[PDB]
Amino acid sequence: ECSVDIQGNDQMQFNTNAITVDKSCKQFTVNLSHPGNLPKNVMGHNWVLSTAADMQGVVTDGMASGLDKDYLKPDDSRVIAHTKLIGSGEKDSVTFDVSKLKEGEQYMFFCAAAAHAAAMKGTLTLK
Ligand SMILES: [Cu+2]
Repeated sequence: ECSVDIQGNDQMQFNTNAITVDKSCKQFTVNLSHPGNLPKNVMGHNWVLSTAADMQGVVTDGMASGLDKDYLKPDDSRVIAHTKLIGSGEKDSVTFDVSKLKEGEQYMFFCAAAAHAAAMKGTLTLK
């Protein structure tokens, strides 16, 4: 299996803080869903992948871009993979090539929604 299921909920939480990608997968899929009640503008989430090196920069410029851009600088080359921003009752999936991921590199996933990254983040690692 070359996928993971992850939820972002109304208490500003992902349901994992460490994802592992089997390094023999050609592609890997992240299936994000929102089990809450709150509207997208107040507790909307996305799942965003970057290097540890780029995480805060992505989060900072993302907050500048704001809700109307899904809290991501458009065409940000630092974002390896991301889902759409989703609100209550919604789900989005993103697939990327495992060849984008390098050995000897540190990757972090996080929600880019304003202020959410502090709580909503973890590591992604090939194994
Ligand atoms: Cu969020």
